[PDB]
Amino acid sequence: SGFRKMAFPSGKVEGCMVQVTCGTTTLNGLWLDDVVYCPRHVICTSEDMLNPNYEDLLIRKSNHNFLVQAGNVQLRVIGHSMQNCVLKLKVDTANPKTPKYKFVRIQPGQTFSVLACYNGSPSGVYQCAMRPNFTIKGSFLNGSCGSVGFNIDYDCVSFCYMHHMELPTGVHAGTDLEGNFYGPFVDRQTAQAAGTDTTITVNVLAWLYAAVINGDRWFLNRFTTTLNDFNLVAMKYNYEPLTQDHVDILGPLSAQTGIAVLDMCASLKELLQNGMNGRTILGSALLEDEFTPFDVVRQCS
Amino acid sequence: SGFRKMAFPSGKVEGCMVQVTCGTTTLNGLWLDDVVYCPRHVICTSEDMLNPNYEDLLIRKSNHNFLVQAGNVQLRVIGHSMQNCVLKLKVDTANPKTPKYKFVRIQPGQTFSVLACYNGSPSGVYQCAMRPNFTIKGSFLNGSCGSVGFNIDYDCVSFCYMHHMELPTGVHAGTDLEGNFYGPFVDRQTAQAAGTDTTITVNVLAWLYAAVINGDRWFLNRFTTTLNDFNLVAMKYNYEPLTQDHVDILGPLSAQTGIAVLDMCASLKELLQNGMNGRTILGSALLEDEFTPFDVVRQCS
Ligand SMILES: *[C@](O)(C(N)=O)[C@H](CC1CCC1)NC(=O)[C@@H]1[C@@H]2[C@H](CN1C(=O)[C@@H](NC(=O)NC(C)(C)C)C(C)(C)C)C2(C)C
Ligand SMILES: *[C@](O)(C(N)=O)[C@H](CC1CCC1)NC(=O)[C@@H]1[C@@H]2[C@H](CN1C(=O)[C@@H](NC(=O)NC(C)(C)C)C(C)(C)C)C2(C)C
Repeated sequence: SGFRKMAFPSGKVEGCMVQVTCGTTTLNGLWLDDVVYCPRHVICTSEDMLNPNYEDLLIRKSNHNFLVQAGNVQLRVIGHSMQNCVLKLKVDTANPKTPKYKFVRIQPGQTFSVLACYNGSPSGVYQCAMRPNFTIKGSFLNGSCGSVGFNIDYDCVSFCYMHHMELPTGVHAGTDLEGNFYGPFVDRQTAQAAGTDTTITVNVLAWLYAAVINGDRWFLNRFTTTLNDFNLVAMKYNYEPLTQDHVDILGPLSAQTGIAVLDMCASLKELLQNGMNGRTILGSALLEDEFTPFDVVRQCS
Repeated sequence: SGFRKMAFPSGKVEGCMVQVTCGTTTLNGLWLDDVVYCPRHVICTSEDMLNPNYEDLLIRKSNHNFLVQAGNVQLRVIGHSMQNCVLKLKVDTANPKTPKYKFVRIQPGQTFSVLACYNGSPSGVYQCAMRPNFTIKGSFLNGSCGSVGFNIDYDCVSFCYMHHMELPTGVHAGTDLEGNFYGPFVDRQTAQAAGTDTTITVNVLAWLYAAVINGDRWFLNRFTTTLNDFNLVAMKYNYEPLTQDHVDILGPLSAQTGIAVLDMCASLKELLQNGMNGRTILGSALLEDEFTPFDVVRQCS
């Protein structure tokens, strides 16, 4: 009992973090078997990032221009190539701590754990959710680019995020492990806008179910709603519309509590129209939308 | 930029978690060099925990009654002993993954990372703060007893907490690694009350400094207060009194922002009296007190 924002154990990912230096900039790289993945703007100077031609900039670089360090251990670069926005450096040594892994591109509304690193050294771990506008609310200082996001499936690290850039108001953007940015962003230091963000409705409901499981039930009412009636309220407050697929995903939570999903949507309907009146739910005075239904069942197991 | 509740990398601790079963009860153990530390109530039946005589119960127990599993390999218990509330099972094998470690007893208001484990397998990691009433607000299901809290100062791991029991409203209690309970709690299934909790004032101020560093500064006013005058408002709102030691601790944050500590106390004095007017600070509608000044400097370095 008790509900906390909880990240996956970072052990398997810690052994894959290395330090990549090219000229001025030092950042983090991901060392899978004999390839080191890192953001491609490691080759840029501060002037380059205003309007970089990564093709011509990378041609200026050769293998010996890339300094790769796993702790105090120098890796020798025997090849370099660019995949979208990620630099792939071939090294002479296969990473012996390489876990079973996949490269996944997560969907908006899903969560993952971030291993924040600096100069190739892991610093901390925390949970983040891919916002509907394809940004994340993380914690990244100068030197944390190349830090990765991941999920764990019984021994299989599903890498899904690599950090590249910072947006106003603690907003962060990055790519998958194939170099494709999440959202409309480009790795260039020029004016870019993130889309209008929306609240992940199915995540709020799962978080409301987590509160009921932990004995926090003051928000439950006697009313009920339909899917069209609730979605009418939902888009008024910039919530994502709820689908029957979302209702099926909340099945295990609805079954454990005995509360129908349409019943819970009626309580969320009142919470949006009347506010929380200074009350708290699971220790929060706001409606939380960064817990997936899977995140709830994993803690309420 | 950005501020998140961030736990330490759990890799060094993951290699120390084993499974300890004694008949009906299964929980987690901490495998340091050739000793497995775990809560002593593992030897108890459900009837035993109502009023256990741990000296008599441990005498009735043999080595072969302790099932210790590290992954799929079972460890040979070659001895047992009781230190306060922790059972120390000496094993055949020295843990080859033993990191450099200390046993520390933390002070109230300090934070640590919890590696939540189940059946000896790490499940998640999150941050917790030792409340002034010597409890923590974690996430522990049945089978998570023996999960440990820790801090990383170096290559060195500072173990500080081991989970034992659950209190109402998601409240948890445990011991240090020497078996001494934090607070007035005993490992017996009988009526026990936690003390009235207070808000960690120095932690709230550090969190307000983190908001200013991240550009969230609406709560700042031009007023100021005395350390004596501020503690009279803090006493009304169940806040811990602020000392000159706390003011000196907040030095680095005060210097980075250019805001004197007593100027920040004036802003907090008004937030307590006037409320927060339905606005957020670092994405929170409540005042957060689970970030130490060290936690803030670590993320705002
Ligand atoms: C990483 O590469 C690193 N060294 O850790 C770095 C992290 C930031 C956080 C301070 C430096 N990422 C970048 O520097 C990234 C490289 C240049 C521009 N970057 C930015 O983060 C800029 N943000 C930005 O331009 N935002 C928009 C596009 C205007 C909305 C900063 C102004 C924060 C430096 C590029 C190619 C994106
Ligand atoms: C761990 O041992 C475990 N198996 O993971 C277990 C965790 C709890 C959470 C459900 C099982 N800890 C205990 O069972 C602990 C052993 C008996 C009593 N315990 C409790 O946690 C009880 N709490 C409690 O009695 N609280 C007071 C004292 C009434 C305020 C439960 C009622 C939660 C089982 C003991 C020795 C404390």
